[PDB]
Amino acid sequence: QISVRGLAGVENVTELKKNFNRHLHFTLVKDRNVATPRDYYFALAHTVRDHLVGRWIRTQQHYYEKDPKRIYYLSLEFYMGRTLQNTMVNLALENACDEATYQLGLDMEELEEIEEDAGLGNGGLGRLAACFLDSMATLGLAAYGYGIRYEFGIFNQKICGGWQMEEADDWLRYGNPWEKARPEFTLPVHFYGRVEHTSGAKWVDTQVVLAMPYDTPVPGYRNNVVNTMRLWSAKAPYIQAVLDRNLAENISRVLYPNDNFFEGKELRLKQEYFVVAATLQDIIRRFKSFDAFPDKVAIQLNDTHPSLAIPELMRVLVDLERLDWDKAWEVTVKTCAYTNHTVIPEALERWPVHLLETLLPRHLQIIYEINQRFLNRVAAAFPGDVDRLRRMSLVEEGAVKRINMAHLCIAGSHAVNGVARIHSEILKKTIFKDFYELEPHKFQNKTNGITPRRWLVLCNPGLAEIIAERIGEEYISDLDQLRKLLSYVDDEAFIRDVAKVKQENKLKFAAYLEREYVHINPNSLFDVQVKRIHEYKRQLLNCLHVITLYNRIKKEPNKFVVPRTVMIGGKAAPGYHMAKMIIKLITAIGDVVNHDPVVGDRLRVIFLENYRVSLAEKVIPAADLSEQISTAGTEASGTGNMKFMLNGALTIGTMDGANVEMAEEAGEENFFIFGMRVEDVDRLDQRGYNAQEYYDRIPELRQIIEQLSSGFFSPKQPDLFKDIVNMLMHHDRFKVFADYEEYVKCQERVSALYKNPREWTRMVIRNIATSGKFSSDRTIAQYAREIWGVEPSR
Amino acid sequence: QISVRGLAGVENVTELKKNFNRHLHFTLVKDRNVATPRDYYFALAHTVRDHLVGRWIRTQQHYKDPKRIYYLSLEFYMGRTLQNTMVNLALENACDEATYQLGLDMEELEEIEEDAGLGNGGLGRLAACFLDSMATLGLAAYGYGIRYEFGIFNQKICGGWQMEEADDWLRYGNPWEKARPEFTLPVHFYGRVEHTSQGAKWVDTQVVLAMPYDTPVPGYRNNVVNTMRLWSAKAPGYIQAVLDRNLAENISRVLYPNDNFFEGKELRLKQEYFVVAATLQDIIRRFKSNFDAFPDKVAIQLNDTHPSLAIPELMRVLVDLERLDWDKAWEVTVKTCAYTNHTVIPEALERWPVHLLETLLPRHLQIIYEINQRFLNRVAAAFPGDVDRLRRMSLVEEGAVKRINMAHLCIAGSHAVNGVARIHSEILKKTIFKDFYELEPHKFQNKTNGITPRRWLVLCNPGLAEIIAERIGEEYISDLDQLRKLLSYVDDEAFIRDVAKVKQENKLKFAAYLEREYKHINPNSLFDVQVKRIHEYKRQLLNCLHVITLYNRIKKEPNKFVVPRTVMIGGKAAPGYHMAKMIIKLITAIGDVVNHDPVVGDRLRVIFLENYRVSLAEKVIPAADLSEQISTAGTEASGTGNMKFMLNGALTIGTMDGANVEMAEEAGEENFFIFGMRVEDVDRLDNAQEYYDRIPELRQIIEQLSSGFFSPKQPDLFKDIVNMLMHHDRFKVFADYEEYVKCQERVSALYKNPREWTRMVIRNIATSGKFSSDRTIAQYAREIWGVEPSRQRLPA
Ligand SMILES: O=C(CN1C(=O)[C@@H](NC(=O)c2cc3cc(Cl)sc3[nH]2)Cc2ccccc21)NCCO
Ligand SMILES: O=C(CN1C(=O)[C@@H](NC(=O)c2cc3cc(Cl)sc3[nH]2)Cc2ccccc21)NCCO
Ligand SMILES: *Cc1c(COP(=O)(O)O)cnc(C)c1O
Ligand SMILES: *Cc1c(COP(=O)(O)O)cnc(C)c1O
Repeated sequence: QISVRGLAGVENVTELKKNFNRHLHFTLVKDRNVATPRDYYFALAHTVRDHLVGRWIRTQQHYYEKDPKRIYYLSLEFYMGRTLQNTMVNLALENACDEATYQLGLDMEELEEIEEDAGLGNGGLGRLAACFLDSMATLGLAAYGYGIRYEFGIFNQKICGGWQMEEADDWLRYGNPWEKARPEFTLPVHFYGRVEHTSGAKWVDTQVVLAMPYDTPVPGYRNNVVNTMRLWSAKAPYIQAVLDRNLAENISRVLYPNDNFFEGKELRLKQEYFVVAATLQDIIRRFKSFDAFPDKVAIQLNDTHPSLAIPELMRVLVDLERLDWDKAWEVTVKTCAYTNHTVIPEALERWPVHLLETLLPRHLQIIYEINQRFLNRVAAAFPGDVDRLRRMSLVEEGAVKRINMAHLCIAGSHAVNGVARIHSEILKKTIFKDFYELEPHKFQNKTNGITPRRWLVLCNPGLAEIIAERIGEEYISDLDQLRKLLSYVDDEAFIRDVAKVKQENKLKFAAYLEREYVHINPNSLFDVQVKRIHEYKRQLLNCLHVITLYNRIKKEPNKFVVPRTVMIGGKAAPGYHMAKMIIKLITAIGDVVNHDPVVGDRLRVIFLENYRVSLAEKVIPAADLSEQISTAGTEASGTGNMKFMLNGALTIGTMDGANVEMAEEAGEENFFIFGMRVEDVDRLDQRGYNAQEYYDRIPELRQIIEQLSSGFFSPKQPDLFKDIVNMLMHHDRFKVFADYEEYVKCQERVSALYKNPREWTRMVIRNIATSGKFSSDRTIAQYAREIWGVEPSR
Repeated sequence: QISVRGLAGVENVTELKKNFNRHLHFTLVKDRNVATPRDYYFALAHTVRDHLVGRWIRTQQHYKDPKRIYYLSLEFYMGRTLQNTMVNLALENACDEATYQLGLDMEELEEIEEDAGLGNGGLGRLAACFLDSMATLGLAAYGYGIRYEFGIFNQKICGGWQMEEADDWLRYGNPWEKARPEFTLPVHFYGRVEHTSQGAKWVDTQVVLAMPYDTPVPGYRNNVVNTMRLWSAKAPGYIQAVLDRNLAENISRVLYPNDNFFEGKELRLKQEYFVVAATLQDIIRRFKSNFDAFPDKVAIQLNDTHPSLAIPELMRVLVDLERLDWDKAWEVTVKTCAYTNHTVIPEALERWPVHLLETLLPRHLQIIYEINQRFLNRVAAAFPGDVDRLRRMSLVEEGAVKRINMAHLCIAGSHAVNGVARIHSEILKKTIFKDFYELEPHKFQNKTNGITPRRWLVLCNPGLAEIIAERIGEEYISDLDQLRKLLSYVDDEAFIRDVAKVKQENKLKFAAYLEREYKHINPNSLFDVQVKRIHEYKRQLLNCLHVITLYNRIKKEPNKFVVPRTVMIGGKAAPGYHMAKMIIKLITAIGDVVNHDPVVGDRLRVIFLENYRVSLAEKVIPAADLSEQISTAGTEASGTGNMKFMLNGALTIGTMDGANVEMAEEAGEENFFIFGMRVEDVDRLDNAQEYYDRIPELRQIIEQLSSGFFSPKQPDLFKDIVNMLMHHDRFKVFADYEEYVKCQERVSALYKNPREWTRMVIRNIATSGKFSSDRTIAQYAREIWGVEPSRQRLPA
């Protein structure tokens, strides 16, 4: 039907159909009168994966021959989501498969709903790695993503009685047709033991866990390129001994549900080394099949989680390859680069020295050696600056001596980058200021991006098409060509069509909620905040605005208000008490608002259950207003924001992370910017933040806190939200009250624009047209030329 | 090359090569450039697997609405699946040609496949032969069991000692299983019994999911493909909660390596209820797709007492869930269930402590006591005033620990009870189940064990199969009684030559196997083979006494000629069993002296065959000259290894125990090396000292064992063997020693007469027909299940 999804030729369609029935017969062992809806998905899944094989083999054989420099994106997280539709898109098979399945009497989009999400990530950091994998393939880069095959991904969230309930994400339950086990490359990973020193060093008496690789294809956009994601699963090398094999194998069991937080879990450390040791061993093998090592190898560290790659490569070159220290260290630093994702201090990985001593004795030794030579450098550039040394040291002082993994990374990386312009500048000026003064050349910016395949062509084919009608399809892998749409801001047809595709998407998401769960008003402003639940994200600020909306209606029931459906989605860390309370608050607001006869259709507040990649694909194309309301200086970049912008939502936001650059690309008159700037946060910090001042001064704010505290939103348990109130009044690091007045005033302005369909749509066009910079193709190109030292090719 | 393996039709060969390359490419993602032998096995496995699916779908659709037979077993000792599949679909020759043209040795590919070693020994191997026979006899038969992640331990010999390694048989994936997610079921554990307005309900339980995997069971050239359904366990701070999922999933992780023993392990009971609860749920769903007709549509065969919980579980579903009255439900249950016993050894009997059942299965314990009361009321009615009889028949045993006897349970709830060999089925009626036979004589039957002539002849001994078919055709494969036509060829010069030719060929193949995988044996020696699980009752120790006697006799008379022997002993010991582990090390310790004495050289060799399993049996058994089957009379219920040796052309030295009796009967006692005490004779003792003093040769050997002749660095190592043989031998080894050695002299005397050795072998092979599992299954079908076997073909 839709030209962007390619051709459905007669002979090509008949092939798909024969191979569909073939797979149902031989692969799934079924007839047409016994086959389950899952069986049909799998037959199509296999039908599509057959088309990947040839190119995959050829792609990797092409790299062997050209022998380009190899990019290894090292990450504990790959938030991949579904694979079927994405594969069909990248290979231009979508229409021909849709027709094939229709002819056979099946709804392909219903079949697509059976695939489990590869939810191997927590949030932004993890989905960035997934977007990167897409872009690196589309740009022809010799790139491999290296990670862990968690048996269980991010927990599946159930909302029970208004509360978050965690259940296991058993994604591999029915099989993974999109992975290929490669047991020929099973490798030993070592733990514990001790270190002998001889006339070199020798790591002896270790416990072994095998690492078994599973390869998953990464198709580039219509370029016949198929790269690889390699994920390692833990494998053990009378009766109790056999069951005790579980302990070693628990290393790859489950993804740690920690978004932006650190705890020194020993199992976490084992995971990070597991991935590091196996990957690096695999990298060296491929290299041999070391002066030229950094000419042929780039290792990108996605946060400090794989920071162990620094001493581990030092361990291999020195202890096993018998290289001199200084030479191994030149090679190591030229190889590794580090991407920082957050300035929040509780997220910073600082491992107890004791824990590293027992588990990785040799690595501890090397860390201490790296630290001495590095501080000898700091002492030489800044002689007598004693306090600089203790600040820049990898070893932290205390009743628990710790290793600062970030400091390890900066010392062992030739490139250190932030994720948005403002965040990268924050690193030079504050958190890494000492490091910036020592080696300013190391410090870069690489503003995040999102893939316009999954986040436009895949999730919003209707928008992709109306754009295609005007400028062709070249934009899909050259997103800057969206600026051509500026010439259409006064086009009556395009204005009609943009509005039309939005309503259509809003209708589809409304059907999804009805079918799977709730009735939402299709004729209301879709107000959406989806992301992880954190204080810094300030879902709680959204909450105060929603209650403001509610109280304003109660104060003047007859007064028209632009009807809104307020949607908030996101998972809370299972151990995050405040985040769990925040989810409970949102549902409890909904309990009162959604049932008050006076309100009715004017205001609905719903918590979107189990926010994940496949849900993002559904809800973001249906959003009108994108909530991006972090307190300035807290959100390093954001990527959810870029998705909303590309899918036709207007943004209400602070001047934080990539919101700054989004406002710059679209012009600040097409953006609903509000609140404190970073400077204003410092002004409050230096003077001391008193939220009681705001309380005593703002009557509407006063009303809500008394509602919260007295029990208006928890009648059966009036005590319920006391921790939220006490925090907001006396321990708010995130100054929710300081931005309340500007937020509510700025939301009034949003409602004013919505009352005017035409000027809402024209502002929408101005956003879509200038989202081009926020393609991950742009991001990867900068990484490649500025850090990796390779040239992309489409 | 050979006729018995079918046609290598040019068109099949072309399509076989095409699908091989296709699978290598699409399924395996490989080129001939980076493909290993393992890739090549899997490419073939998939190619052959494809030929099963059409038949498999059409078979299960065909199931006419016949009565369905459900063989329930904790063990299915299947072995490998590639060759067996090709034989039954008549594709062996076509695939040998296909891989040849592709530059590959098909037999080298077959060696990659791991055994499905989901069994300990005979019991589990029996289930496997039974599935094959039931498919070949066209019965709507399902095998139900557990998918152990780790089968029977892989055995390595280190320092002459048994090492145990985990049988990670699933490591590279199993092409021969098909997961069936739509049929995942909840199995419940622990919880409590509460009482509602309408009956009892089992609530507040812990749930473990049961995930079914189906394996195709092809019939020999009849287009029938049945199913073995094997259940895998699946779970329904946060991190620890996810990790703790391992606990439920541990239920299906490992096969208990107990063979002749009962361990009251709680994890074992969980395994038993796991398979039973899921199976019965499955059975009832297919029945629904009135319970008076349940027995005419369902037969549940209980392989030993391991699945005995099926009795209270069927009662539970019928009463608590389906709401039938107790009496009617009980009628359905007894008419549906039948019990097979496999041993009389007291330590093997399952006797679960009442305390354990109460906690894990509180509702089943209630139902057990209710069954017991109604059963004992019955006993009291038939034999009024026999109080002792009541305590002896009760499902509940008194003592410091109250226990439920599962065998008493099975008989009470079964309409048929059978032993596995004529002699054993009789001793059941006369001793261990004497009282139950007196109450219900109609229930007690015999079903002599069998082995499949496909796997145990056409597959493992194709050369033998071929020379046989050259005389009588291929009809014998699924009609083994036709082997009696070979009796006519007993004076035939060509057949005598051919039988000898194929045996020497098999001996050369095994001698190459040993040199390749583990290195030397002399191919021109008598192959004296004892392979089976290691245990006192089996008497590997009697073999050791003969071996040492043979060694001492050559050292006393060095110039005297002796018929050269290669004595091979193979088998696994139970990892707890200290005495069985000592036996294995004693066998290697002997070997260590005898194999390095320059005066002996190639004249006598003693070797321990490492890692005996189904795939190894298929190698050594075709090569054996002498089958050792030397169990103390009364202890081996039937045996099955004995039958394999007979069909493959080995002579048998054995006691009149188990199926040895019927083997000798079929062939004629002239054609068998019978020795030692019969059952009657054993019942006249249970003093080994009497033998030691009267027999000077026996004396010398026991002086060598204790004084440290076979263990120099460890002088007292075998003190426990000496002490047990002298004082605590339950299996009177010393009592049969004398007859054993003399009978072994008559083995050697015949061997030095090659024509007469071979003629007797002919008489053995030709009368092995009865010991086909097709004969066993026909009987089960007719005499227990009430179904008619058919060798009728299905279309296409
Ligand atoms: O080497 C194998 C052989 N093998 C496959 O490669 C396996 N193939 C794939 O999983 C696979 C194939 C393709 C093509 C892709 Cl494109 S992604 C992908 N994955 C099929 C299979 C089935 C049963 C047993 C083994 C296999 N397996 C190791 C598994 O632990
Ligand atoms: O390559 C595959 C394809 N595959 C099957 O083999 C496929 N079917 C079988 O395992 C299978 C097929 C047949 C035919 C038989 Cl006859 S026995 C048997 N088993 C089911 C499946 C489901 C989900 C993902 C992949 C598969 N799997 C390797 C495991 O990742
Ligand atoms: C993009 C994405 C995130 C990150 O969104 P932010 O608003 O930038 O925090 C988190 N979760 C999912 C499922 C995503 O797709
Ligand atoms: C048949 C067989 C057995 C049973 O042999 P017996 O001598 O009757 O105990 C045990 N293990 C394997 C592998 C077999 O094939």
